[PDB]
Amino acid sequence: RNLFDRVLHGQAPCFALIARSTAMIDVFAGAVSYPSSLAELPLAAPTATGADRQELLVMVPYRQLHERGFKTHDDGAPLVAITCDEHETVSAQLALAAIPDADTALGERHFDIDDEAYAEIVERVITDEIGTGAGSNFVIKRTLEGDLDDYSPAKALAVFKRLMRREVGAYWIFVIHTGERTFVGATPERHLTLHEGCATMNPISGTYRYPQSGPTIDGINAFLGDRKESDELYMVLDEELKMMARICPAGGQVTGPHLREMARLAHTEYFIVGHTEADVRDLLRETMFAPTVTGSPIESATRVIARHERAGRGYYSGIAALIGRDARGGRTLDSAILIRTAEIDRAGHVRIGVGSTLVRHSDAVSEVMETHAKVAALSNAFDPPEAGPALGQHPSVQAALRERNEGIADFWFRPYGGRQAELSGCRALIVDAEDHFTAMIAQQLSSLGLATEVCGVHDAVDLARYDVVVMGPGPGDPSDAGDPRIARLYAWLRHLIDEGKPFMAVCLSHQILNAILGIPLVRREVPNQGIQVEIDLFGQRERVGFYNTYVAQTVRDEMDVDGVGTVAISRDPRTGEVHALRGPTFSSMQFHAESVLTVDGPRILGEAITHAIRRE
Amino acid sequence: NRNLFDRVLHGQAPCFALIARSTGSAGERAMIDVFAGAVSYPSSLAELPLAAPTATGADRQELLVMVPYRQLHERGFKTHDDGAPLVAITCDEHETVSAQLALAAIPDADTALGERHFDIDDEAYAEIVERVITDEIGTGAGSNFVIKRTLEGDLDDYSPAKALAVFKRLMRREVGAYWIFVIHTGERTFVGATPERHLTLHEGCATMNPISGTYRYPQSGPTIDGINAFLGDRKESDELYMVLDEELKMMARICPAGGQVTGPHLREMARLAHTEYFIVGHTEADVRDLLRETMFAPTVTGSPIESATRVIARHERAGRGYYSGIAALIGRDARGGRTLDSAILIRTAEIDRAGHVRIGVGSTLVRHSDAVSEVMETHAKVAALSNAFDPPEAGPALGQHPSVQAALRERNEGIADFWFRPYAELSGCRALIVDAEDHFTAMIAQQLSSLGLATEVCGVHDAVDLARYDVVVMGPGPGDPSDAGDPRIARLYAWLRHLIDEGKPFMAVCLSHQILNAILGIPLVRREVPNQGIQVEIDLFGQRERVGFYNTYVAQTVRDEMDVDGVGTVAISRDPRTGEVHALRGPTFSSMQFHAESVLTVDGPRILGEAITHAIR
Repeated sequence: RNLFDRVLHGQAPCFALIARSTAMIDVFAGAVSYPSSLAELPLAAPTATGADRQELLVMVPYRQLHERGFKTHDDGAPLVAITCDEHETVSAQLALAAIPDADTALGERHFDIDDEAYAEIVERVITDEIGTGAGSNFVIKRTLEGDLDDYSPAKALAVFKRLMRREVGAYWIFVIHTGERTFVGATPERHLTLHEGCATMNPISGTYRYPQSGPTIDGINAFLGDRKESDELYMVLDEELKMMARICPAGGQVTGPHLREMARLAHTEYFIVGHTEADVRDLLRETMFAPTVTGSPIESATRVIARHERAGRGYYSGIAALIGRDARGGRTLDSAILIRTAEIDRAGHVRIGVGSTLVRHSDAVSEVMETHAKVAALSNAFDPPEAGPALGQHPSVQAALRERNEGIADFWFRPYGGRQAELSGCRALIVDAEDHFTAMIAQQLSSLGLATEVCGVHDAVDLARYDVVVMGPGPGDPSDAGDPRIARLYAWLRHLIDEGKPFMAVCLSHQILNAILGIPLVRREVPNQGIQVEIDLFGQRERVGFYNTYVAQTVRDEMDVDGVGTVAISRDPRTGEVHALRGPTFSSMQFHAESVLTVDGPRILGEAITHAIRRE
Repeated sequence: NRNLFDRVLHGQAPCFALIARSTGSAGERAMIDVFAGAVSYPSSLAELPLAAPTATGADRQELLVMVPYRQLHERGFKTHDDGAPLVAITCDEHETVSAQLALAAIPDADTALGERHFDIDDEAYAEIVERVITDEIGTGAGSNFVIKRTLEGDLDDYSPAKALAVFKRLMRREVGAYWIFVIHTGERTFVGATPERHLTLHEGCATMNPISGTYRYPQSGPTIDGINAFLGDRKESDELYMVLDEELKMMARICPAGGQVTGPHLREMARLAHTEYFIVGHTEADVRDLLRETMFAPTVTGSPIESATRVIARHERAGRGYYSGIAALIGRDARGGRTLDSAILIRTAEIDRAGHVRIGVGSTLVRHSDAVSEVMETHAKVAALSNAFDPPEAGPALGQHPSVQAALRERNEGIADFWFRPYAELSGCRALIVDAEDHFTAMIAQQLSSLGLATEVCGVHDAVDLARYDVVVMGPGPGDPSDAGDPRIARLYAWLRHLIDEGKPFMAVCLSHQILNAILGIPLVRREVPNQGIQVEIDLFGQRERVGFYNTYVAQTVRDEMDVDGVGTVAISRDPRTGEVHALRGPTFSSMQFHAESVLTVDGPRILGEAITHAIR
């Protein structure tokens, strides 16, 4: 209404939209005010209007710690109060509906620290401080920076709209505009909460990113089983209880692991609750800065943050605080930790603090790879995540994919137009023993320049037409004369030996050749089922694909055969398994030269044919 | 207009399909194809109702066809024949809506899946799988094989409204799939998000597209290094290459000059990635012959294809219906050339008129496969659809499930109970705490107070009348206990010397306990590794206790006991391995290196109770 639509139209000089899970969103406007200290936050005398109401919104910078005597850096960053003169409530459905979208890009998006220098400072802290007894865990930050096109609050609004749609689950999602600065974020964590004397801190313990299909009751339980990461958790709770004990004299009470569910990720949470009577101003001052964004112990964390960060923190790890009164006049506080948040200028310069929480068991690269990762929430709001090539197109991913093709055949990756010896012009018969690999052998013999016809085992052919015959692969046991297909292969092979026709036999056919020449066939203890093996093929090492269940087996590297003559045997000498024969008019192979698993198959077939055909 | 989609949305299309296809060109506005026409059941692939070829000048779609697994008789291969028919839906109407607008418009529906179970259970399936791995693969029958079981369930008051609802959820969750669809016939509805295409044909050019591997992104995120590690892994080139070889075989029979492989390429999803290869070649065959001769990708049958079919018939007890079959979109380009886009029917529900759901899941088996691993994997595979029927955000809950409540409540088992709780000689009795500047003191105080002690706190350098108190507690604080140079530490020495000299009962803790050690002459050292909030089980004077340590320094001694001038026999509790001292017990006093108060200590209040009690004598 008049506030929201005067906010959006630009006639509100100073404002905030804050959206909370208590679905409505809160809109505020008033005087921007820069108090001298927390003591001087502009708070009226307590009164009861009869309605709940908000008195001011406050941004507490990390500097403010001087108030407690703790060492800091001066960012020039002041204490900021926005009186809530006006406060209206929207419905998020219609509010999102209005959106003045703009080029919400970010020029020169670079880090303060950068991965080489940041890893050094982090290492120094893990080894010189944590490892030295300075403290149990610590939060160390760098700033990502970038420059905004055209600029103005109209841009902060757009980023707020996108944050509202996707990061559904954060504690506060907001845009806050002073005159001299803007803030946009979606913070997951509350700082402190005060309702009728009762104070609440609320640290987040863990995060369960749901897998591809959906969040199961078993995936969540698996995640919750694994209790092998009890580290920071308990130092943080102790440190939180310490903080509560200074604020609530009677103590704190933890209520623990509660599950916080969101569209994509589930958090684990603890609440810590206690009774206090202290002024809000004292509550903030003494509660300056949740252990989860500083360290434990707090003072020492402060000391190490000062003795290892080159910069100030501006408002990173600080507090956005909504101070008010219930309808009965009792004091109220709702407050959120300022992380996952951009601080912007009129000048147009955006800064986002990102921290890493360091324990002794944490190593620097692993967490630096979380510097960019945790930044995904905001990063996907200065230029959304789908406009740009997928990670499948990063040159490294491309390289790794390509490396996969290194061991294997390169013929099949080549386009037709991967054609090119004395073989060019010659003609070959392939006798098909009923294996679909034959078309593949044929395509390869073709590429060497052979015109390559295929018949079946029972066909009548004129051998005189062909320069070579190839006896092919097929199913079955080569010792099984009972199968007429196998019997006919014996006949073929006896004939080709008799006539001295050059030939090449392969898998089954090669086994049958062995049996004919009198080398025994056996069956492997374990069948080969598409393995590449490096073998010694007659003096040259070759990597070839095996699919055989059966194999010829001999102790002999060579033999004279009665009718035939001298046959060279290539075999694994450890097992006697025969890989290839070379005879006077022929050559043979147990392996599939044509498999995707073979290297230089076309050449292997080439060499075999060439040898079979040499005898002229 | 959207006339058709509106018709679908309001229950006014007796036969329709929505199919959301990858094949558009990554344009930056995903489109859903919507179809309506006559359903017919041709008696064979030959007899699919296809016009004589013509060119209308626009690309155009003619038939949508569902080929059941049974259809393998057409190639002479054995199947369990359940008689699922061949379904042809003429594409009389074909419009195109935007997925963004489409999804907004589909209403949600309660699509709970009742009496949900696997037709063959986990124990029976593990047997079948073992038999296949051992008797078939191990024996030479073939390199890999796909064996299937079926998830079954019931939808109350079924109608297309519900299928649309499941389709919508699937569109939200499963972007990356090759086809996401709902196909509705009067007699059956199909809903799925299949990852794999079967075959496509564009200008004479045939493509198959097997998926090789899967990379589940680890919580939290996917990285250029995790992906590259996974790609580098290659420690099981198993079915990958048998599958390619088999795919090249298949292509050779329809593309006479052979296929060419391209890839692998990365196929990305919201939380997972697949590796995929393309295989392409030129064909001239009729689409009817292309389907018949490409009946059933190796990736859902096995290799070699025909023995896979034989093995499947042997070991699956039933038919497959449409599981591992093909949904085919047959059409013509603008010039009249033939077109085919088609998807393998896995990850898909077949719903009947009465609302009975069936979902086939397979396991790919190689020689090194493990039956049990693969049974459990089938539960994983079906989660996508299972959740598209029964979302977690729907079922009021997601963590209020008593199993989740239990696992949450397990975490608090090891740790302190006092701090999770709201607000005896030791009874009424009075204690001073000297605060060495540690925020733990408020906590120690709250614990002493709960034992009934009225507990005042002063600082070092304050002046006090000891007579007012029953015990003095010398508290924790920062610093090196060997460092006299710090005035705070010096004053703690003076306190402790005084309390020993006067014999005032006292209890010293962390820093103060270290200073007590130094006074009594036991040496202090600095640990090789500082304790930084660890719970340790120690032997505290005969009783085992679990306590929280935060110390950087520690006393260390080989002695279990010692006599000292000022007061007599001090008992030392220490780790008998290392000599690190945990506690002292003297005549006038007691002390502890650990934080009885920490959230990391088990029965803290009792432990300090026992210490105070002992100090007083």
